[PDB]
Amino acid sequence: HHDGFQTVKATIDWEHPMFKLYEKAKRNGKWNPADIDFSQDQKDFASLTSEEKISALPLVAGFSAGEEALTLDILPMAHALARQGRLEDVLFLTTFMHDEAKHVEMFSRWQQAVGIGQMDLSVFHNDHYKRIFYEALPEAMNRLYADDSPEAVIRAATVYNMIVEGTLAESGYYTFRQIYKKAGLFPGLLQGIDYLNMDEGRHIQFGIYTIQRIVNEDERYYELFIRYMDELWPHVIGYVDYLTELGKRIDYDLLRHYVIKQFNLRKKQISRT
Amino acid sequence: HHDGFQTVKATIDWEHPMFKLYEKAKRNGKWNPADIDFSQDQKDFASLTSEEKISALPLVAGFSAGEEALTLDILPMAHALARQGRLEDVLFLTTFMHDEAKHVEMFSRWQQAVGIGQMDLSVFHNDHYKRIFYEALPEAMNRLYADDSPEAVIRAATVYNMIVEGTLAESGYYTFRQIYKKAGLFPGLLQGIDYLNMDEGRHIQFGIYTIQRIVNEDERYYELFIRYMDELWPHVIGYVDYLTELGKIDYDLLRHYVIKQFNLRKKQISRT
Ligand SMILES: CCCCCCCCCCCC(=O)O
Ligand SMILES: CCCCCCCCCCCC(=O)O
Ligand SMILES: [Fe+2]
Ligand SMILES: [Fe+2]
Ligand SMILES: [Fe+2]
Ligand SMILES: [Fe+2]
Ligand SMILES: [Mn+2]
Ligand SMILES: [Mn+2]
Repeated sequence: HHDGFQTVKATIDWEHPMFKLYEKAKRNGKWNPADIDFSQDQKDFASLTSEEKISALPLVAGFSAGEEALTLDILPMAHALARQGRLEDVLFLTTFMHDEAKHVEMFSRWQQAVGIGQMDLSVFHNDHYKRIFYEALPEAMNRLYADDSPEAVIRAATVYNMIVEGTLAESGYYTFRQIYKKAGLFPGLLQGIDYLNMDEGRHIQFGIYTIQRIVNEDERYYELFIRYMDELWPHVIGYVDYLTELGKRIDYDLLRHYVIKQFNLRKKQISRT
Repeated sequence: HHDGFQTVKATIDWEHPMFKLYEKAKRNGKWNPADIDFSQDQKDFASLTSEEKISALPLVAGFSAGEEALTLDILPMAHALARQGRLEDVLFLTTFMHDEAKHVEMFSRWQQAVGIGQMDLSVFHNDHYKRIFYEALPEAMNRLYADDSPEAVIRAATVYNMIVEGTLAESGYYTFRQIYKKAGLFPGLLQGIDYLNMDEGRHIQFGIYTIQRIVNEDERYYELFIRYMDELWPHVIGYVDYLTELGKIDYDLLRHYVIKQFNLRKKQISRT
């Protein structure tokens, strides 16, 4: 039941940082996956040999499931914040959810255009990927439906925004650029990564804001954050190591360093105070 | 746990009705309430006498809370359809939810701009309004977290889309355009309501699709639908009586429009 409603008793808190992020989202989130021209990606992918074709599919496999997972699995967080009456957070999170929807859309349109929609790409999800995306992500998020304690929220934001988005996805978009922008391939996909990467800059700020406002209330949660971050690293690097051993069948060692740098960069964006 | 992912094993169902609605929402849902100029609404409202001022507030009280409730209360529908694997529905529902947020945002900006933001407008929610918006809507939606049965999804769509949106809000925005476009008042608010009314045309199609695809399985659900509508009617009309009495403009035109809207919704679902 609703006790009452903030916009009948008062107003939106116009100064709230998440309301300010919501405003920037509507401003900067107008791109439409449907408007991306994929006709050259179609040609590029066709003129690839069968061996140069496989090279692209693992990254794509991780993005398409990842974004679909991201779209489904933000709903518990939106629910938990709404129940706590953090209305500006909810407003913003509508833009987050609809961004992820566009992310899933873009990757699927790409698959359709280049002619692999009928192909099952689950075979490039190794155990470590499954542990993050099939299991640890929805488990941490669905927890919020019955346990919205600071500890559960910090863990949801850590898995979702700091590890999946902030470490894995940031690194894979960097990687996709590294490899394909230089080879001059898949411009429609690269336009779409570009849009996606701008969206995700907002998503991470919500994750930082959420972890930090929980840390601010009790510095003991800073150690929970660092700990959960470290608990997921083995699967982060286990997914990375698997992708490397596939591509090795392109400086993998400067991609591996970027994943590590991203991981440590996220850590340093939360302070104990 | 995720069993797998549709866009790794296959693709989006590009021909699904809710994906087509999703595609349309993106095309047609670009408005930003931050861009509406409310400077004249401020002046108009200040030009009103104290008695004229309070004549506007109950309808605004109904709208602001209603859009707030609607933003919060679609989330369980998103979850339950997501849990059933209806990805294209979920994609659409992201545009539905972001629309409602813009709707709440608009009315709050209007209250801020005309200088009534500090004023608690709950006083204009009577017992019938509270029955619907504080209680029945959130009960119906939250049910879906533990009971996604046909009966539960029908009852959620019936209350959310068919009564709240399709009967009460449709009639309210009709009511407001009629009174204030004729008075030449609140041009920024009226512009936001035009935008809102376009959004909401997509929303009602999702609710029609949802209720009819379930009814299509079993015509026992058509009778469930009709009953859930009639169950809510005494509160719809009780709130309409409350506002008309407050006001006391052709009140009987407006009141008959609500009944029209309610019958209209009934007739958008067919037994087969
Ligand atoms: C050695 C490869 C380095 C790149 C690692 C990033 C892999 C992550 C793929 C994207 C997963 C996702 O967020 O959807
Ligand atoms: C004077 C006749 C009243 C017409 C119905 C007005 C109902 C207004 C409340 C709408 C709230 C909402 O569903 O967002
Ligand atoms: Fe994201
Ligand atoms: Fe391993
Ligand atoms: Fe709506
Ligand atoms: Fe009554
Ligand atoms: Mn994304
Ligand atoms: Mn609305």
